[PDB]
Amino acid sequence: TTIVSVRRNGHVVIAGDGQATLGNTVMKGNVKKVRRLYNDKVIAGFAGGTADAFTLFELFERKLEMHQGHLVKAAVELAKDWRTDRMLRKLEALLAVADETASLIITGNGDVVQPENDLIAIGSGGPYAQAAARALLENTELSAREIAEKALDIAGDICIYTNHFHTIEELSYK
Amino acid sequence: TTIVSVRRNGHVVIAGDGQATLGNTVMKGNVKKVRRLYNDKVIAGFAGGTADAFTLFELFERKLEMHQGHLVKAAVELAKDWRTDRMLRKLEALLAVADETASLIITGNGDVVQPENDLIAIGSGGPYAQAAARALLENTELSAREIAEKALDIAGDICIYTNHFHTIEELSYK
Amino acid sequence: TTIVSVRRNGHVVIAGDGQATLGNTVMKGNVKKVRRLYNDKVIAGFAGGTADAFTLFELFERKLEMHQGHLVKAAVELAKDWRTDRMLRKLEALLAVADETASLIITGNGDVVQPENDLIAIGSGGPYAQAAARALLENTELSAREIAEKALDIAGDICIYTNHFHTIEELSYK
Amino acid sequence: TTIVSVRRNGHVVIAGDGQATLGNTVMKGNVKKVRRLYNDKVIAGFAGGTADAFTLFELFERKLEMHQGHLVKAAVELAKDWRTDRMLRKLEALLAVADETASLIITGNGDVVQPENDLIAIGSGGPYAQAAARALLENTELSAREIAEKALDIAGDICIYTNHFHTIEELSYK
Amino acid sequence: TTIVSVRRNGHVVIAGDGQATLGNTVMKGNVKKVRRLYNDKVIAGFAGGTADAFTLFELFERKLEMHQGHLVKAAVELAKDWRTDRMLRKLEALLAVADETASLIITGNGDVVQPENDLIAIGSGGPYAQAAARALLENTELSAREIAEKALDIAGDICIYTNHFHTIEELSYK
Amino acid sequence: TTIVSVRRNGHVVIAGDGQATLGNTVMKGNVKKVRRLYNDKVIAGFAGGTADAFTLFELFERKLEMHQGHLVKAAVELAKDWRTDRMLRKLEALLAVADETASLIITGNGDVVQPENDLIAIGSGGPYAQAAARALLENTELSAREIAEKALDIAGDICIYTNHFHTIEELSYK
Amino acid sequence: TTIVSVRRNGHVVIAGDGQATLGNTVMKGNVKKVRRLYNDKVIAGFAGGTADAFTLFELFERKLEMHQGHLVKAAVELAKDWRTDRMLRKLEALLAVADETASLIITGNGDVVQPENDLIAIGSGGPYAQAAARALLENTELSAREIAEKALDIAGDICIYTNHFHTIEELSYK
Amino acid sequence: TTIVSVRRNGHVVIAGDGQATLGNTVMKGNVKKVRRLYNDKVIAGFAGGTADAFTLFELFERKLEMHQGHLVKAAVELAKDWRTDRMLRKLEALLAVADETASLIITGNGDVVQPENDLIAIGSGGPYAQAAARALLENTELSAREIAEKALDIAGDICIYTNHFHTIEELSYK
Amino acid sequence: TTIVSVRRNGHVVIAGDGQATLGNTVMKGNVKKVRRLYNDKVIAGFAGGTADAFTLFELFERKLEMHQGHLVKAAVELAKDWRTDRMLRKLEALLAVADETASLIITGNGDVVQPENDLIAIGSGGPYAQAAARALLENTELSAREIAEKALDIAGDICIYTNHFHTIEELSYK
Amino acid sequence: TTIVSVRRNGHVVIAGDGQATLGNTVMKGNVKKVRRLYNDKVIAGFAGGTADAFTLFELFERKLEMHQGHLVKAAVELAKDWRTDRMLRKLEALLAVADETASLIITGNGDVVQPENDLIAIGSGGPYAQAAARALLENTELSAREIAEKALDIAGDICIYTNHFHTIEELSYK
Amino acid sequence: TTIVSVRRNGHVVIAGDGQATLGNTVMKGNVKKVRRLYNDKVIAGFAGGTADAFTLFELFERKLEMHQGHLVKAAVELAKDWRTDRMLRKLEALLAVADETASLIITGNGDVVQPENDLIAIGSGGPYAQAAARALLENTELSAREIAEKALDIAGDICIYTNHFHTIEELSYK
Repeated sequence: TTIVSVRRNGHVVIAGDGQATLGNTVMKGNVKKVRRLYNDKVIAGFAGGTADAFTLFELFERKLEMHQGHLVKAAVELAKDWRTDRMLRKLEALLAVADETASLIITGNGDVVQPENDLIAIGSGGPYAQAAARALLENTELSAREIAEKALDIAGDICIYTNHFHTIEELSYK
Repeated sequence: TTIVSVRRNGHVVIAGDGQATLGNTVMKGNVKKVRRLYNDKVIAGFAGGTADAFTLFELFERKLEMHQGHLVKAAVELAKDWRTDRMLRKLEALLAVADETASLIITGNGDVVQPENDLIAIGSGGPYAQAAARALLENTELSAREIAEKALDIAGDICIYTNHFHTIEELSYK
Repeated sequence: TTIVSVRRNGHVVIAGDGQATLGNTVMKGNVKKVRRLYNDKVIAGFAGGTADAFTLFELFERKLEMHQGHLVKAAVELAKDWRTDRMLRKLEALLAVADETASLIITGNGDVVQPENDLIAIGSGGPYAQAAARALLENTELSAREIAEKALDIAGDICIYTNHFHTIEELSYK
Repeated sequence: TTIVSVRRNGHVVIAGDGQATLGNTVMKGNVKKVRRLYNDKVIAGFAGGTADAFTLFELFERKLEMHQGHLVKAAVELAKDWRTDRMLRKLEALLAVADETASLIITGNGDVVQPENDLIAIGSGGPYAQAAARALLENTELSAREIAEKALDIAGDICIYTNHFHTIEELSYK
Repeated sequence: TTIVSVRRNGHVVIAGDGQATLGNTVMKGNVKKVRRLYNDKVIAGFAGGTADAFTLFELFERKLEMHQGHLVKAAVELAKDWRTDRMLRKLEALLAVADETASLIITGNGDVVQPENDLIAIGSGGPYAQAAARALLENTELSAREIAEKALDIAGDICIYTNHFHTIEELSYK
Repeated sequence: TTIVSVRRNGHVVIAGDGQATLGNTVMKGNVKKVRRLYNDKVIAGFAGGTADAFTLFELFERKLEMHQGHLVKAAVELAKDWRTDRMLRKLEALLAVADETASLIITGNGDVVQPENDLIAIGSGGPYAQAAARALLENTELSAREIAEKALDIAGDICIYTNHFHTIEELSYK
Repeated sequence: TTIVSVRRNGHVVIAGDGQATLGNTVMKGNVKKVRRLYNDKVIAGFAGGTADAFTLFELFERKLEMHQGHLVKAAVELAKDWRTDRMLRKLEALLAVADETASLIITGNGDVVQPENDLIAIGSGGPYAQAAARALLENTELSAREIAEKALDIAGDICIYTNHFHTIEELSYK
Repeated sequence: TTIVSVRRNGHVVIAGDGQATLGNTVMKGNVKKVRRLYNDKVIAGFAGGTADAFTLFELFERKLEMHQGHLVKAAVELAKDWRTDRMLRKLEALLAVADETASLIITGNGDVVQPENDLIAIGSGGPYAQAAARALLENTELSAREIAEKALDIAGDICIYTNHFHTIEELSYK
Repeated sequence: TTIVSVRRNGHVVIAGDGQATLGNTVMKGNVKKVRRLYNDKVIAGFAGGTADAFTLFELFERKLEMHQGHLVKAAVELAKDWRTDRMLRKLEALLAVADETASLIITGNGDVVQPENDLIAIGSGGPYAQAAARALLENTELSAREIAEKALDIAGDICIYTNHFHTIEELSYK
Repeated sequence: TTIVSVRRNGHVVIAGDGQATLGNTVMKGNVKKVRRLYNDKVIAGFAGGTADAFTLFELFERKLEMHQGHLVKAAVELAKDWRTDRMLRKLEALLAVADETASLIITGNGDVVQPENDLIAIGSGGPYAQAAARALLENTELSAREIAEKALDIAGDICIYTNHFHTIEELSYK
Repeated sequence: TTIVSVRRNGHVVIAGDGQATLGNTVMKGNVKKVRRLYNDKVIAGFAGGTADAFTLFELFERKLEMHQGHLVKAAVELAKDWRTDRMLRKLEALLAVADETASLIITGNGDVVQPENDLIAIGSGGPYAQAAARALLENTELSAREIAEKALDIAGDICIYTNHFHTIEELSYK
């Protein structure tokens, strides 16, 4: 699995592969690891079980309602309940979410992280995508969609757990 | 890795993928796992280190010279020296070879095997290819090349260690 | 265990083996892993404990009555209660169900999935059946019953946990 | 794998299945686990790698030549060299051999064993065959071939690593 | 441990050994692994801790009272509570039970199973008894008590964890 | 396996069981673990592979020839070559031997041991036999044969790897 | 550790970091993982113990002398001896080497590999460098030295086992 | 991660690195592991999840308000609730805090500790920083800011989990 | 164990602790881990078995004789024979040696290393000593003897395997 | 860690070291592992986490209040709750406590133990202190304080996890 | 096992227990772990297999002959061959030896050690004996025989693997 997020020129995107591996075999190649949330004001992705993310994303929208859509404060309340609750602690996934404000990662250890330049790359292929996206972001004028697309394809050629099926959700705020 | 061999209507083929995995990373995608031997009278493939096969294939040609190209007897002398020699015992690979006579597998345990109907499928994706090749060979009139081609593509979609780069060497005897 | 579902030409079927393994021994070879539900409007299968499926199937009929037989919405409510309830969370099985509308998989992680082309293949032999059913569905005009039948036989030859005892429930809607 | 030996009414037989398992997959179903040795005066079988047995059986014939075909003394010299030699110690297999004199087992630990009533049952399904063969030998007048045949089929129904492909080598001495 | 159940000519029996092993030593040789239940209308046996079975058997009689002695439906409610309850999930045992209606196995995974011909063989020696009982049942007219007795003695000679102390509870319904 | 040696009133004996275990299965119950050596002047037993002892006992007779039947000095030369030779080092067994002079144990570590009161008890059941033989030797006037017999039967009831088949070789010197 | 090789516009380079980690500690930061060979006609790098590479590189020069500097044939003879010799088999390292002809990887499994486009990236940070170098090579006109330099710095920011100390050996052939 | 605190000449400081590691990769290099609390009268740092510290820090300010800013008594009440609460027990972090009164460590085991000389060094690189800060504090007149600065840089050169991004909060009381 | 080497102002020193640990026990506290070599022109230390170093140091003096006292070239010939010889390969130790020319480390992997600034710190406490010696060498004018002394004492307070018994051999060249 | 208790001539003492080890490093050398309880009528020590003991000691004083200071009966109620409560069961420590009545040990297994002569020695170095304290107690007239002091210093020289920092609490009752 | 060596007032002794444990069982209680060597000029003991020591002690006498009885130089040549030879490397034991010159330990790692004050204590009970012998040697005028005797008895009371059977070899030189 690989998921990438890039932010440039008033645009931010999240892209991810569709591969679902079981042991050494491919279970499903068209998985939708990216979706929109909170009245399509937020984009998010996940690396892990599909139901585990749908549970976390739904609660994340409830934390946004309590905090009026504030991304960072809702992300900490989600990470707080995630490590806390005995039921949520069992969940195993790597969340990625972003809005016009900023991009950040969420984890089951309770750690909330905003990468340098708001460049997120997670999953088994994440480090590979981060090395490609860091190269284009500094040496090209390409739009964030073009970077996340080409970076994800490079990670699929490298990572055996990632494929070239793609799903993207751009957000323009300019 | 996946390699397939099919024999039908006076034709026999060997096909294999080009993927070379290192851990969870793709090292090389265009590997040539198939080649010809003994004045292009024999086709063969291998699953494992490239050099380990080049050593075994060279000696296999010499065993053919001593036995005047007899495939079965040369394969046993290769399997005999393979398990015996302290040098060759360190080699780890799965050989596949065929001629107009018959198809058979060779292993580092010394085991020489001719599959039912001379249908070989080896590598990490081998069982997946055997399941598809078995379905077409009984339910279709397709030529051995068409079966090995479609079977290898299905194994690449399933096996994470197999890709869709292909190399084939057909042998027509009619 | 292996279970297959195919949909073609107004017909959809579910087929599964009868093998029940205990460690390295065969406990029972004639297990009925397929049955009908909801006034015989729905066919379903299961890989796992017999009682765990009978509990999930009965509740699944309940969810269908609340949703007037809607397959997708009832499957979500079942996956919702499955992950949620402390009693149901202990259950371990892989459900497969289909109607004239569509085919989909249900899991104990809460994940509801509809495969490409509505081709389901689950159990320890599932990937082997998917490889064979994928080959026939694209390369032959065979009916969905003939594909699930031949595919399950190939999976039994390959998988050691699968046998050739078969149970099928076709549904014709045309 | 399962192999059985029965001796009755001047007749002795060795029967074994053809299944070759790789992990949870069936690699080959028609394996010949039984053969004849020393001018067809001796029958033998093996559970393990095919070449490991071909090496041990060849040397066993040489031990018979030095001891003029004496089964027991040659079996001890084989078991002596087997545990002794650094090359032979790496071999892993379970040998079964018999002649008109007596039946006995040979192992890689150096242990030579002649079962009660000269009833051998080895392999992963061996104990299952021994329980069936013990039942018929005491409660029926069936010939040793009929017992080994029916016993091996019962072991294939129970053991997942054993199948119903059969190979037999009877020896009549009366 | 070994337990056997046979059904023939209007008779059904359950037999089991008395051996209780602790590591490599025999703790007790006269254990009663068989008993009667529900007004002596039901016979049952268990492989595992003695108290774990006495707990399961008592609840099984309560499930029979709720279901008016129906064997199958009460067995599923027992298997349902067994996997469900946090206290019952800790229990580790293999139940065997039968009445004039049918014989079936119960497990801690929630799996309810009725073997072919209602022939049950469980415990460490179970597969050995199943191979002997299958031989006599097809090749002899022996009564179910005679088969379970001789089959259990064969399993005790083979299994090191089984002994020849025996306890039986026959049920005649004709 | 269990082997016992007792010396009393001018008499010394060696007794051992016949059980040969393979995993959790009984391979052979009538094994002869006791025999005579050096013109019936010496009695000996072994716990381990049959052939491994026949090799060590043969060489032990040769060490007796060089030392004119001296038990202790020949036992050290055997223990010396046992740990030294690369061939003999692979042997795994526990030897027990005695004559009119004294009783002692020999091991593959090279250790030669004479127990207190020349009471030997080896094998998986050895400690159990030593506990019973120690009780009778101090609290009864029973002859060494009666002690080794009753002690070995008690070890067979306790040890699962030991059975009640017995083989004895007494030596009277008075 | 990270090492990169790039070939463009008649130029080829090999670059690597200087970090040497011991557990969670940095042992040395200025390690020279790159050097020249065969009269400065060949450049090479290594990931692993420093002396393990100095031994392999010395023998690699000798293989070049026997083959008159042929890179591919000498690399196979090195990989052949590497897996073969009992002394060389103990060595653990990942070699990278290139000349004006082509670039290729060598491994202790005997596997010789030439990556797509002759782009090598090995070490714990190798996949990260490959994702960055793949991005620049397709989207920029930068020289091979500029790509390997920027790619190695990105891998040092990501990999914890890689640092920004650099050593490079360019080869111009035009 | 590494965090250091030094107190000298009426001044006390807390310094920490910005590295955030995920497995063997760097997630974020500019993490702010140091901040001020209680109307900027208190400085504190944390090693662990960002949100877990923000929760503990907020509660720590609460305990300070109940105890009128007393550092020691508030730290005990925080350590008391930390071990006690089922929610807070799940939190995993290492807190460091100091004021003009004294410096002390807090842990999830409930242990409150004041180091010798009020020298705190925590995180994976903590012992390395303590070794360097101990050397300068005794052998130099450097101010506490200069010691924590140079000590944290040395820990980043050694620890692979620590980097040279720095955040400091000095407190002057004189 | 800890050993330190420092070079300053025409002076170079080697210091090491005397602790010898066996498991969790102190075997000897006054071990001399430092000594002089080659007519007192060279100082050296070792971390490991006492005899293993005495063998390597003796041969190192012979390599100096062949190379006329050249430190670097003799160290490579020692590292060459160390990994090569089957006898020397079994030795396990970490050597440290220095003369007026330069300081360097030698290892059993064959790796010869000269640290930055010729600062050596090895043993279980080596990294702790390097952290303290690095702090004083840059922030103080202290002589190399004073640095190695204070650094080794700090490593003994931290490392549990290091104590405060000291042995030093200075070399003045100015 | 090491803790010692000695009782002589109307005096009883408890002494313990200050070392706190983390892996192979010393975390803190001045730990106070000894303290007084119940109006300074009781002395106690602990080996383990500091907070775990402060929890157990506080509850132990409450058990003394319910039992009017009776040492033994309060120790059993503490050991009873310790094994019982799900929260206290997680605690890991070795308690030592004494009064004018008697000395005894308490454990997390629920075991209450009073050593011979009321001589307690616990911790990783406990057995070493017990061997020294047993020597002086029988062969010298030294007071209990002198024995616990010299015994603890001997354990610190031997145990690597124990140091020479000491804390003592004597109780005189005469 | 426990072995002690003490040197005082022109006398030196070596004492050891007779216990030989197999798992949780006592194999032999009267083992002689102490003996004399080199014309009764040297005393020695061993912890480990009896024959492993007899081989090492024999070669140790040969090293003494080559070095004219020099204890230290012969001990290094023994430790050199011990780690070196492929045969001797397999031996596992802890040697203790002393003469009028000095006492020292020898190990299979090649480490030669002379304890402080020439006080050796090895075996599983060694540290317990060292703590008792250290107490008496400083606080009493007792002779070395009295110290080793009382120290070994205390170690047998503490260590479960040590008993009170004793063997001593004193050497007087005055």
